[PDB]
Amino acid sequence: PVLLKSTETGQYLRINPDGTVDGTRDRSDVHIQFQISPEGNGEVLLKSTETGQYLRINPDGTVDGTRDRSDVHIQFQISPEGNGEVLLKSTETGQYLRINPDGTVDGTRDRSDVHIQFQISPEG
Ligand SMILES: [Cl-]
Ligand SMILES: [Cl-]
Repeated sequence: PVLLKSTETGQYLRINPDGTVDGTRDRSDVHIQFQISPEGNGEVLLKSTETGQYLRINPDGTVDGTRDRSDVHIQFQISPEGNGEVLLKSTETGQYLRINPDGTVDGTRDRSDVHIQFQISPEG
């Protein structure tokens, strides 16, 4: 599995079993572990290792988890930003995943937002 960490706030993305999505600095939470899987030839899905939920960015900017494999809002593109940083963009809405300093997670189209930079690291 990999971890998805906001460079700016040092918080890790987490999908909770209740479907909500937030950020935590608790490195010991098993819920911060993800699998990145191919979707077709150009995209990826971001899936919770422990719960099996996929990350979704909804049209309204909210971010949650779903097990509906048919949902068009679970497909992402990972774009290198440098250095070693990436952005995570939902293909359907053009929104980038953001972890806010208060721990909430949402989407934004503002490419210059500092809170949309991630680093992907192997867990262990
Ligand atoms: Cl929960
Ligand atoms: Cl905030």
